[PDB]
Amino acid sequence: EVIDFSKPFMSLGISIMIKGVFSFLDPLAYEIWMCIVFAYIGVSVVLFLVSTNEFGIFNSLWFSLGAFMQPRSLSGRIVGGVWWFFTLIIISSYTANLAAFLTVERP
Amino acid sequence: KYKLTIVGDGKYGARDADTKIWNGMVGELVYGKADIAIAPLTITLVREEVIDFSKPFMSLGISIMIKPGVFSFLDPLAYEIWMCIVFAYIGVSVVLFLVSTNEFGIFNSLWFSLGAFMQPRSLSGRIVGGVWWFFTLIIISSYTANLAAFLTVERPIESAEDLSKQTEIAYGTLDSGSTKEFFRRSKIAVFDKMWTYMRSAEPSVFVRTTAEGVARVRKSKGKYAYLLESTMNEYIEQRKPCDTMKVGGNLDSKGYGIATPKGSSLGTPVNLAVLKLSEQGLLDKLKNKWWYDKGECSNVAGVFYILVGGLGLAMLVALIEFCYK
Amino acid sequence: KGYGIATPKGSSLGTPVNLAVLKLSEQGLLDKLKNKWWYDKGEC
Ligand SMILES: O=c1[nH]c2cc(C(F)(F)F)c(N3CCOCC3)cc2n(CP(=O)(O)O)c1=O
Repeated sequence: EVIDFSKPFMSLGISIMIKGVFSFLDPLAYEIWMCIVFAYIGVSVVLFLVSTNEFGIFNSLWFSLGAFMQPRSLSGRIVGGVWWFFTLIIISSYTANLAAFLTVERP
Repeated sequence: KYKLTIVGDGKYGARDADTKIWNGMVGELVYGKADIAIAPLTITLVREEVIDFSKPFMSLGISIMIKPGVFSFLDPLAYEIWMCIVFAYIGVSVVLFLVSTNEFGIFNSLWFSLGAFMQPRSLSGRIVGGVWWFFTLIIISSYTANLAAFLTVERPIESAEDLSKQTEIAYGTLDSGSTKEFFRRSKIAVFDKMWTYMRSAEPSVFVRTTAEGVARVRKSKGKYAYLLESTMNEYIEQRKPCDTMKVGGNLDSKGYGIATPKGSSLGTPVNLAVLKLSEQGLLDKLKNKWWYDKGECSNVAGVFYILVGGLGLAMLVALIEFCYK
Repeated sequence: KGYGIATPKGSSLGTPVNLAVLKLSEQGLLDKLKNKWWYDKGEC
């Protein structure tokens, strides 16, 4: 109103300026941590059916200890083997993926 | 009061070199056909000489537009390798089976198969368990290492400099317009190389119309990028099937404005009006109204199924055992 | 928003400077200058 302005020689505006345990939850997806836990209790319950109310509690706590990871009852035997092969793949995937992350490393 | 009228030839404002005649809206202004031009008219030097442009009511520029399988688990470790690791698997459970009447061999074969399903000092079968362990150790290490390279390499077109640094993804502009003429005349480092590429790129990276360009981006599976005005781009992103997006900031700074005949009475008034509208956020509001508001826009699993399958197989072997007993 | 060259109301340099700014931008001279002081002369 008081002076004259030539056409803009530089267009701008208001911007945002910025500067995490969440780098551990990323490698293995939240969805995957969930399913690995569902299948976790999904095996400790299957084993629980292999072996009165308290007798089921002591056993459910024993199969949960057989769950918390580390005779020849073929039934539950292949369960422990397959579950082992399952966790083997997962921990291998986590390790491999985390390495990619530590190589490239690109809110 | 005003009467909205569409320009005859349907052009913006150019100047034929020969006849030296203005066409489109800019033309209808110079020849007294209209009193004012309210449209996406770019504020250019060639036009500012013949007509008057109010302050920009919308700043823009040139932008960039871009667009499971359980078999990713069978790849790391080759099908041939999964086979041999299984042949050697039973190849060890049979060797151990020879270490330890018909049923006694079945119960043992199931025990050595449990010693197989992986985790006294009989030296014979002892070194077998050790060598087999060293064998599986190498394999699982190989699988892990190999799976990492596929994820490391697995780890987008962000800026314009990214289009010049690579060649895998082709890109072009409109065969005719300020967009194309921009790169041609641009003396800037990055934009220079880009033009050099597009100038001799085969097949033609230039399209006839804007619709053709968008179609090329939607049908190239992300192999072709299209350069166009940010304004039109942002709008396209808000149109079905919502398969296009603008990436990075603009390449240059432009702006539309209200055009009024040189030395007009509406000159100053309209100019201030535009400034007033922008400060009241009315301009930003209008854009939001028509652009966004009115807008219309695995691997681990495969190992889970093989697990449940194993559980089911066991639940089957369990039932039969109780039956025989 | 946007910055601009300010000249006293009804000045002689008015129109000339206005066109000059438009000319500089079209020649990419403005973009060049910014790159010179922001990124080129930058430390990062
Ligand atoms: O004053 C001008 N204003 C313009 C405004 C627009 C739009 F963004 F659509 F509003 C466009 N398009 C951009 C996308 O492709 C289709 C049409 C072209 C314009 N042109 C032609 P240029 O010579 O190529 O710049 C002018 O001259």
